[PDB]
Amino acid sequence: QMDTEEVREFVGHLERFKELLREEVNSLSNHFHNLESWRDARRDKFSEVLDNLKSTFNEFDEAAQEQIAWLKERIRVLEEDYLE
Amino acid sequence: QMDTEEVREFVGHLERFKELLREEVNSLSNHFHNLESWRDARRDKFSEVLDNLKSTFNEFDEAAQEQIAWLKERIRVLEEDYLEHHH
Repeated sequence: QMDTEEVREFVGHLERFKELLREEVNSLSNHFHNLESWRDARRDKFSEVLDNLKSTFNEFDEAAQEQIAWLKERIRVLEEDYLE
Repeated sequence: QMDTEEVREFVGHLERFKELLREEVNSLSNHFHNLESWRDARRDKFSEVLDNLKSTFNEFDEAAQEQIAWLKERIRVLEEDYLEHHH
């Protein structure tokens, strides 16, 4: 008894969120790796912070994709049931 | 040793990223909490996943905030040292 249009828009949001953040963290990571003139203990510490963010992203990407997969199928089931 | 323009441009990117991350997670969370019709154990689980995502992003935000401040101040100090070396 979900409102499947309501849920469809959230699914789309979650997909775009994952896509955008992947591209933005990849861009930031590439820039950081290319940054030649910052080399000290604080740079090393920040490298770990960025590693942790990537790990966090991956964990969330997995959790989100599993919800997306389920929600898209549930929307189909419910809409089919509603029409039939 | 820093090329201050190279570092400044990284700082700018980090600042933009930090602010995008905050805005995007808030938008996602607010949308999720505005959903009226998804109510089940999967929703409950995802609510905690989202709360924890925000928590982790807040950790990153503070770490990024402090790195930005340190780098900006280091640039200032290095620029003033350069000027002093010519005094």
